Amino acid sequence: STGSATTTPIDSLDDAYITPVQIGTPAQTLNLDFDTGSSDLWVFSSETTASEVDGQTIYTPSKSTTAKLLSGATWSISYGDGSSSSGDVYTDTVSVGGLTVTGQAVESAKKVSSSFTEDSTIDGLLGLAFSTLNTVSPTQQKTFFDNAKASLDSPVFTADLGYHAPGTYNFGFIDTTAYTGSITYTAVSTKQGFWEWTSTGYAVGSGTFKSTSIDGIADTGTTLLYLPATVVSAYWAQVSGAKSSSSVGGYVFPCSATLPSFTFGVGSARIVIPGDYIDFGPISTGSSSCFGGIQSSAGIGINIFGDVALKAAFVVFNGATTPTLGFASK
Repeated sequence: STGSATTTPIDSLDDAYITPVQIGTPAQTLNLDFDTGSSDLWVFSSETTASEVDGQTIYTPSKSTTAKLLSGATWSISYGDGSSSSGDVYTDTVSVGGLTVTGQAVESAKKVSSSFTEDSTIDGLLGLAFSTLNTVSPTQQKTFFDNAKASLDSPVFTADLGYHAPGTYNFGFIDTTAYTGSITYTAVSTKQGFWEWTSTGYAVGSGTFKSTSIDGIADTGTTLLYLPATVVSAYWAQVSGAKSSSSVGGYVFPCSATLPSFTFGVGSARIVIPGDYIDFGPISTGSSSCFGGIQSSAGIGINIFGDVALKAAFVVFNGATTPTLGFASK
């Protein structure tokens, strides 16, 4: 079997992508953030503390004829930006884009942190990293990908993220109409539980390609592209009004500038991010300063190929017993 779902940016800046998921019988449709950097499917629910719920849509397990409580199981997660949630665990039927898995662990939030409450467009998260990162205790639960792999026509999913526009997540097949050229595959290390790979180098604008290993993760759930400080310094040295701003927390530039492209290597292949993709947008409505889409990973401790990189490519997550990552231009 296969599935296909449209994913849409939550705002005009492409801060995050949401994809509708059907939970339960009859189906309750929630808009989840598909996150390749974690492995929990968690949702706002009838169990979430009422003063921490805004205008999110909630899962009510009691209204689902297929929900079963997972007795004694709890979970607890914090993310790279400090946000957090915790709760207990049901199994239920979960469908994305026509692809149905039964007995999927659906983690019911009893509490969420303030950033979650404030973001009305995100109803929860669907984690797509390796199931080693799942936070359910005492026994970890498999991700929607892992539970699906048995019935998938091929053990794969693709990310096709749009620049200011909807895109697609597909499970179980590769849509050859959706990119140009051929896909280049590169090895994944699962040692840390991420889609972790090694980029072969990079170039700024029309200058030279520098072969230097960049170990990074491909993360649909991070907005920006975070690279080592000396790589990021080399890009913005090509932008005359760009500086590092302590107050705003990164590289900013006049919204006026035309930014150079950035190229990253995947084996022998090159993926080119258009300069416009790296123009995040004004630091405030009406400002003449804009925020950069390429920032230092020095403070995070890991390089992150986030949405700014991924949306310039067609991305194949190959979840075979030895997994790989494929990149094609589109």
